[PDB]
Amino acid sequence: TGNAQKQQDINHLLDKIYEPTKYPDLKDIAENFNPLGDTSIYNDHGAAVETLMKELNDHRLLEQRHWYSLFNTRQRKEALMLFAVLNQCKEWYCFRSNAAYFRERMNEGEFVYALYVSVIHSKLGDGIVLPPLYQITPHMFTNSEVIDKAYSAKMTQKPGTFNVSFKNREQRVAYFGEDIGMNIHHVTWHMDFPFWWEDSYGYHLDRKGELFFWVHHQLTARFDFERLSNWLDPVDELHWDRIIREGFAPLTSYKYGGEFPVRPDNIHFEDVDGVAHVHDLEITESRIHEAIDHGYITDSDGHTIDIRQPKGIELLGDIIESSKYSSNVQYYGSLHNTAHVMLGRQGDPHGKFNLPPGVMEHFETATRDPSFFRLHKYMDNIFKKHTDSFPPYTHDNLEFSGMVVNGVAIDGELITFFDEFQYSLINAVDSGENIEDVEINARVHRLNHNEFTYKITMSNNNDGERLATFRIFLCPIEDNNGITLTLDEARWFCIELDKFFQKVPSGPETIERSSKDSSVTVPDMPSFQSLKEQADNAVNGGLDLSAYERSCGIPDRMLLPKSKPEGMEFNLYVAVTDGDKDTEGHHAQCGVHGEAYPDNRPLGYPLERRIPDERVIDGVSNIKHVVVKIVHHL
Amino acid sequence: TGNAQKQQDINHLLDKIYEPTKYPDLKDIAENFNPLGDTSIYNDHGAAVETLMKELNDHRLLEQRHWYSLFNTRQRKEALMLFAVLNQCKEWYCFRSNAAYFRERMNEGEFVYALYVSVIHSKLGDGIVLPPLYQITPHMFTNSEVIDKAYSAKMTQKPGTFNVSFKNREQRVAYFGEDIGMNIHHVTWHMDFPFWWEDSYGYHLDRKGELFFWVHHQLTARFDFERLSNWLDPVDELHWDRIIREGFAPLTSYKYGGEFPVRPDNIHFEDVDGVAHVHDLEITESRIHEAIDHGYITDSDGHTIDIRQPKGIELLGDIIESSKYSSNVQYYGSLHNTAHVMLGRQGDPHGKFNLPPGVMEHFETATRDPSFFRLHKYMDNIFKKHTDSFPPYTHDNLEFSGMVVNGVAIDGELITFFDEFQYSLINAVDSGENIEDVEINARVHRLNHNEFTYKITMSNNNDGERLATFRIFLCPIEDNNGITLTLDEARWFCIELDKFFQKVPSGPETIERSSKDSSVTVPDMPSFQSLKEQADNAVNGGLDLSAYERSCGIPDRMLLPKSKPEGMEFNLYVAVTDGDKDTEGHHAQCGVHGEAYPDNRPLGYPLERRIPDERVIDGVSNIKHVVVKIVHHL
Ligand SMILES: [Cu+2]
Ligand SMILES: [Cu+2]
Ligand SMILES: [Cu+2]
Ligand SMILES: [Cu+2]
Repeated sequence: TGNAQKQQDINHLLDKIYEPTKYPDLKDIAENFNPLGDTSIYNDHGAAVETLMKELNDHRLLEQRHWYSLFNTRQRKEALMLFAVLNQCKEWYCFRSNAAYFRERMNEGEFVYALYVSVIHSKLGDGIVLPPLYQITPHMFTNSEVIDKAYSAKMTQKPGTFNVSFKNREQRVAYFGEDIGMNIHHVTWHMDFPFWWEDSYGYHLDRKGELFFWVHHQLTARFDFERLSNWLDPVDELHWDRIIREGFAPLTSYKYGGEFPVRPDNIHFEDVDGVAHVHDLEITESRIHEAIDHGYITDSDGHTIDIRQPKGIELLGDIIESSKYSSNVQYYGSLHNTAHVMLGRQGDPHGKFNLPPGVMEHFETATRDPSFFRLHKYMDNIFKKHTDSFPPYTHDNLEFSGMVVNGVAIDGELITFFDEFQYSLINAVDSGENIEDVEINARVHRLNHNEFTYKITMSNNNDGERLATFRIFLCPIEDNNGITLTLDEARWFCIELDKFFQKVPSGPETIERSSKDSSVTVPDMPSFQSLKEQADNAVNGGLDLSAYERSCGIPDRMLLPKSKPEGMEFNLYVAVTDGDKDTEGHHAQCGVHGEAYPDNRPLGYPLERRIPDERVIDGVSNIKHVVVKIVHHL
Repeated sequence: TGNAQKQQDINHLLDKIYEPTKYPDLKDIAENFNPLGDTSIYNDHGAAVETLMKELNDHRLLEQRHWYSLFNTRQRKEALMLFAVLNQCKEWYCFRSNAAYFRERMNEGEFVYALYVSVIHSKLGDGIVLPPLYQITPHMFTNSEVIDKAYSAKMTQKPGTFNVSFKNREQRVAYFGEDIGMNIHHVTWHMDFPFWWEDSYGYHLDRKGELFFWVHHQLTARFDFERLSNWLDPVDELHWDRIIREGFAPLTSYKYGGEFPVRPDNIHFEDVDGVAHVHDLEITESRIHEAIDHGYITDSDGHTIDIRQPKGIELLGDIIESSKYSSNVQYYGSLHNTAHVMLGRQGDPHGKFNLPPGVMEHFETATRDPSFFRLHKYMDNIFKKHTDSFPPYTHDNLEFSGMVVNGVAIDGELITFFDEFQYSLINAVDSGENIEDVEINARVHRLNHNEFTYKITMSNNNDGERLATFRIFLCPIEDNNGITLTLDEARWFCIELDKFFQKVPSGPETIERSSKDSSVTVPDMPSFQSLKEQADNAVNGGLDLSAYERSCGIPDRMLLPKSKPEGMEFNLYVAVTDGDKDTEGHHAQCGVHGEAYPDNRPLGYPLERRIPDERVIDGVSNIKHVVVKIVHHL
C-alpha cells in the first residue's frame, strides 16, 4: 500500500488513456495476470471477475476507441462490471492487477468511468485524489477549436497554450454552464451518489433523493441568478407538448465518435426509437404528479406508501430520477434519466444519420445545452408541488428561544470578476512511440470573486452554551422588470451560500466566517502533473492531500453570482436553528461511503415551505435579513 | 516559358497549400517582388495590381487560415481580384511572381480559386494540367473520419491508407453524389463558365445559358436514373412553401472552419439574415415564371426582349442562375445562386451559432446534400415550362432525307461494377519543418463499367457524301411502379451518352464507336505526385500532358447508370441529324476560351420538345431506337 503508491498507480493508469500503456509494469501485468487464478483476493470468490471474463471472452463487451455514454443501458452494465471487480478486491495487488488487465482490453469510457467510481466508493481507495477529468479526457471539457489547435501543435511538435472562446443570444450566461468546475461537480455529484447504486455494493447512500431534489434545485437556482445578472428572464419550464424554443450548437467533439449533434431552434419533440415515446413521458409525468397529488406513492402490489411526511421528498426523488430505491419502477418509470436520452437524439431519433449521443446524454457535458436548465426547471416544479403542500411554519416553529441575531455584517467586499485558468490538452493528442511529448495547453476564462468574511453579531440569552446551525441563503429582491418579489416569490429562488455548526456561549458573541470556509464550496483541483510530480516524490523519498479526496461542492469561484457592473442588492438570509436537534444524531458532507447526512432539518430549511405572510419569518429572533450588494469588475 | 516549367511552377504553388512555401525560389520572390514597380508586365498599366495592393495594404482582404465560400460576395470579390492580375500578365515572369507574392499573404481559398480560374481562362496557361482538387485540398472531398485518421498518421509518423465509407435511407444513391469525379466536374464546369464572367476579361463564353440549362438537366437526369436503379422514386421538386422533407448530416469538415452544419428532417425554411428572405425567392420565382409565360423578358427600361425564339433558353439561363449576362438583374434577381446560400444557412439563419457555410454553399461539395437535386429539379422544370411551349416537331422537321439508320448494336456487354480508387491525404495534414513527410492515403469506392462499342449500321440513300451528327440518348422505359412511360413522359428523363460528327459515305456503311471516344466523358486525372514527377523530369532533361487541359465532361466511370443486378432494359436512341446545317458555321467542346460551340441544334435535340404522338419520331429514317440491357456485377 502507501498512497503515494496507490496514487502513483492511479496516475499511471489514467495516463495517455487513449493508448496502450507505456508503463512497463502495467503491461507485464496486463499480459501475465489472470483474474481467475486465486479466487481469494476477491470477497466474492470472484463471481464478478468470472462474469466480466465471460463477456470479455465471448467478446461481447464494447470495443475500444469508440464512444460511450453512461445512458446506454449496455455500455453502463459493462462499465459497471469493472466496478464490481475492482470493488471486491481485498487489497491493492488485486486492484492494480485488474485496472491494468482490463484497462488494456476494455473500452476507455467504461474504463475511466469504472476506475473513478471504484476509487470513490471502494473501501480500498482512501489515500487517493483523482486527476481532473478535464485533463484526463479533454474532448469532453474542451472546445472543438482548441482541440484541433492541439492536434496541429502535435502534428508539428511545436508546443503552447490556446485561448478558448465560449452578442446574438443567451450564450451570455454561458460562462456558467461551460465552466470546467461546474462540469466537474455535476459529474462528481452523480459519481458520489449514482442512480445505479444497489446497497449490495456495500453501504447505503443516505438521502440520495433529497440530495437529488436539492442539488438540481440549486443548479437551477444558481442558473436563474446568472440570467438575472444578464438582463435575462428566469427560465422557461420545458413541456412535451410544446416546441423546444432555444436550441444550440455545441461546437464540441468526441475523441472517437465525431462532433456532438446540433439542434435547430423552434423544433418539435420527436419520438426517439430505442429510448422511448414522447407520450411515454407525458404519462410518466402523470403517474408522478398523481402520487404528489394523492398523498401516496403506490408500489407493485398496490400498497400505498405514504409521502405526506418527512421521508416524503426522497421517496419522491427515488421515483423521479429513478434510482434503484424506486418503489414501483415498472409504473413510475424514469422521467429524469429518460428525459436526458430523449433530449439528446433530438438530432436523430430514428437514427438515419448515425450521429453519436448528444451533449445532454452525458454528465460532464449537459450543462452545455440550454434545454438542460429548461428540463430541470420542469423537474424542479414537480418537486415544488409536493414541497409546497405542507402547511406553512408557525412561530413556535422557527424559534430557537434565547439565541437572537443582533446584526449581520460582511467584513470585506462582494466583488466578482473574470480570472484565467489553464488545464492541459495532452491526453487529447496521440503520441505514438519514440516521437516525443510536446506540451500543449488550453487557457480558459472563468468567473471569480474576492474572499470576504461574515461578522455575525449575536446574543445567547439562554443561561449558557447551546449548539447552533448557521444557515445562510442569498435571495434576490427585484424582478428584472423591477418588480420586488416576496420571499414566497423569492424563497425558492435562493441559493445556499453556507451551512455550519458552531457552539454559542452564554452572551454577546461575534462569530466570524470566511468565503473560504464555506461548506458548499471546493477549491480548484491540483493539476495532474502536479499530482504526478507529488505521487512519485513520496515513493522515492519515503501524501496527505486530504484536501481533495471527496469534494461534492461547487467551485469557490462560483460562490456568489456574477452580478452587474453597476451592482445590485441581494437579500442575505441568516437563519440560526438549534444545533442539538439538527445534529440530533450524528466526511458527513460528502457521505460518499454510507456516512449519515448530519443535519436533520429537511433541505432548504426554513425556506422550503410556503411563506404566505412574511409577517412570520420576521418575528422569530433567530432569523435576520440584511441587504448586501455585489459588484462586477470588468 | 516551356510548360514542364509553367507546369512545375504551378505544382510548387499548390503544394502543402495550408503553409508558407518551402520552395526557396517562391519565397525570395514572395519577399523581394513588388507588383507595382514595372507597370508594363501588365496590360492594364497595372490597375488590377494597384487595386489588390490597396486592399492588401489597408489590410481589408480576408485572413489566411480561415474558410471561404465562393458564395460570399466579398470573399468572391477578393478572390476575383487575384484573377484580374494573373490575368493581365504578358508572360510567366509576371504570373509566377504574383502567384507567389500573393500566395503568401492572401487567403488559401481565394488563392486556390484564383490560381485555377486564372490558369483555365488566361491566355498564358496553355501547357498546364491542374492537379486534382481532391488531393490539393482534401477536406472538401474527404470524409470527417478519414481526415482524422490522416491527422493521426501524421501525429505518429506511421503511414497508412484509409478506406472511406459513404440501410436506413437513400444514401443508397450516395455513390453518385459523393464521387470525387462528379464533384470535380461540377466545380470545373463552373470554373470553365463562371457566373461572374464579364466579357471585359477577354472573350465571351458562347452559350453559357443553354450550357447552364443543360448541364444541370443532365446531373438531374443522371441522378434520377440512379435512384431508378435503387427502387427509389424520381426526386421531389423543392418548394419554398413546404417543409424540407429530406435532410442529411454530411459528416464532412473544413480544414480551417469546423464541421459542416447538419440539417434535421421535416424542417421549415427560415428567412436567413444577410442572404435574403424566403419570400424574396417566391417573388423572384414569379417574375421568372412570368417571363416564360408572357413570351418576353423585360429589361431595366421596360423594353420587352422576346424569348419565343432560339436564343430563348439562354436569355432565360442568364436571368435564372443570374450570371452577368442578365438583362434585368435588379428585377429577376438570382434564383439559383441565392437558392444555394439560402439552403446552406438553414443550419443557422440569424447566425446565433456561427456555424460555417454549408455543403450547398460550395461547388465541390453540394452534390453531397440531398436537397441539392431537390433544388435542381425545381430549376429544371422552370426551364421545362419554356422548353415545352414550342410546337412539336414535324416529320419534315427531323428528316435528314437519304440517310437512314438500318440497325444499332452494342458490341460488348453492358456491365457496371464497383472499382476502387486512391487519392492522397497529404496536403491535409500539417507537416512543419525538420519533421518529415509520411505518406498517408485515402481509398474510395467508385462505380465503373466496361468498355463497350456501338455498331451503328446505316445507308446513305442520297447520291454523294453527307456530313452527319451522331446523337445518342439513353432513355428509360418503366416507372418503378412498372407503368412504362411514353417518350414524352420519358423524353426529358434521357441522359446524353455521346454526340459526334462523322462523314457518311454513300451506301451501306457500319460505323463503330467506343465507350472511350465518348464526347461527354473525361478519364480520371493524373495524380499530383505523378504530375510532379513528370514536370520535374522535364526541367532536368530538356511535357505534352495533353488530354487534361480544359476538361468539362463527366467521369468515364459514370457513362452508363448503376442499374440492377438482375438487369434492366433501357431504350437506346440513335438520332442522326445533318452535319452540314449543324456545324453550319464552325476545343469546341470545352469552349473555355471563347470558342464557339460547334453544334447549332438547340440542346437535347431532338428530345427537347413536346412529343405528343410518338407516331412521328418513329417515321423519320434518321432516328432509330433499340433496347439495350445493363447488368450490375456485385
Ligand atoms: Cu445531474
Ligand atoms: Cu439531470
Ligand atoms: Cu452547378
Ligand atoms: Cu446549382
